[PDB]
This record gives sequence, structure tokens and C-alpha cells, in this order.
Amino acid sequence: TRPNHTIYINNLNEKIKKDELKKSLYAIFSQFGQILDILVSRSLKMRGQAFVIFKEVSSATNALRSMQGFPFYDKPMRIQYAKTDSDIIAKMKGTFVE
RNA sequence: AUACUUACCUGGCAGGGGAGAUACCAUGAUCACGAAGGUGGUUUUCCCAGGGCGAGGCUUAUCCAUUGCACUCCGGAUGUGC
Repeated sequence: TRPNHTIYINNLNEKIKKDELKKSLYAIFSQFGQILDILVSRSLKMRGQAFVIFKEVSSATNALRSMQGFPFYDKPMRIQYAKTDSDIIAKMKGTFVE
């Protein structure tokens, strides 16, 4: 609930393949700022979710405000901040610990 | 029903993966101990020559469950072609 470099998105349509989903998320989510990476998995735990890593928390915060509920494959998007910094975020800060 | 002699009617010969290495078996080699080799085995590397085991892996739908906070690929089963 506390702002983060990374936003967490869930309630995504599970039929879309990883490369398809990464592509359209980059397209959809680039409108708000420079994106370093979009990580998707289709595993049981990780299917239906994506992490968009922004350079600035403010793009993440603004992205959260705008896309909350956004229609995506017949489903409103749910967005949160990542609970923890992403390794590429944490190494840039030098906060990273295994 | 069996064997013997004759006439008539039918019909193509050689064979059983192949090339190397075998110290060991067989051939118990016709000259005062002996062969080599070869032939027929057993052992041993390959052009893989066809098969049997389908573990593992690749492509895509059906069914079931998941609202999941990851950054070392990977939820379970059936079907199509490898």
C-alpha cells in the first residue's frame, strides 16, 4: 500500500501467452513513463499477474491511479505496489540482500 | 502298404549383417619343444544394417484449480504429429 518503484497487477486474463502479455502491457503501460522490464509467469502461483518496474515511484503512483479497473480482455485490472523492491530496483539502490 | 526295372508328367545355381583388433578355445599341424597363417568359435571397436524398451524432451486444444508478490526454467491428466 506504500508507494514503490514497482507496481503489481493481478486479475489478468490467464489465456494470454507470456510474450503476448508482456508486449501489450509494455504498449499499454509505457504511456506513463520509462519502463525497465515487465515480468510475467504463467505458473499456478504466478499466472494472472505482472510486475512493471518503473524508474520513478511517481510514474508507478500515477499509473496506479489511472489504470485501476482498466478493461483488459473483458476484465477490470487490479493494481497494487509490490510489497518489496525488485532485485533490479534493489541493486540500483544497493539494498539487495539474498 | 513296402522295395525293385521301364515309360509319361512337373523344376534356375551360391549363400545367411560387413569391415578392423582377438593375449584366450578348437583344428589336440607328419619328424626328437613349437609354426605363422587359415578355417570354425569366444573376446573387442565401428559404417550403424534393421528392429524391441520409450525414460527424457518439442507443437497445440479439452478438462480441473488458482486473485496468486516474483525476479535459478517447471500446476495435474487425455488427445494430434515428432
